[PDB]
Amino acid sequence: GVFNYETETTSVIPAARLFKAFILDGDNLFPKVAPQAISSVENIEGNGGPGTIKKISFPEGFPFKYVKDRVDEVDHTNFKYNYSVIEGGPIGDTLEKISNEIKIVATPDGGSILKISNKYHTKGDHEVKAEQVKASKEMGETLLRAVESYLLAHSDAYN
Ligand SMILES: C[C@H]1CS[C@H]2C(=O)c3cnccc3C(=O)[C@H]2C[C@H]1C(=O)O
Repeated sequence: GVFNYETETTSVIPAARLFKAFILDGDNLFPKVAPQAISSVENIEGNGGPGTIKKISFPEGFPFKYVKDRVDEVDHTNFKYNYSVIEGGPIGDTLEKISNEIKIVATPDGGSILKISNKYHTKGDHEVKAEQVKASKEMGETLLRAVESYLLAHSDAYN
């Protein structure tokens, strides 16, 4: 099956700045600002364009050791990022991949919202494991909030 889980996260950070930092520079920021969520991010192949593979490692204790993610598309002006989880972590058993689409939109007050869709490709009619759905929500919050906090503490970053 293909099962879609969506999130709408409100952020006080303006959209262009948040896209530049959180989406396009998380390989740097995530291990820096959220080491208790992500221990390292390593480029595996590619230069950041479509088809680029990276390895995200998690600190010891988490159920998973790593995932490999693939960049699908980046739309720099519309603040849209498409990427897939293709190996490691939850990939195995009845789950083949997670296809993700993130879009950051400005809000009237000058902040932003992140529209997040995670589409899980599972075997047949097998559902996504509830623990995965939960862990994904937790990770997204930890990472976004940590980058937000960094941006608010460092006004000269990503202007
Ligand atoms: C670097 C790796 C980190 S995990 C993940 C993540 O949890 C997340 C959650 N909510 C919105 C956006 C995102 C992410 O941009 C991605 C980034 C992901 C990747 O680019 O391959």
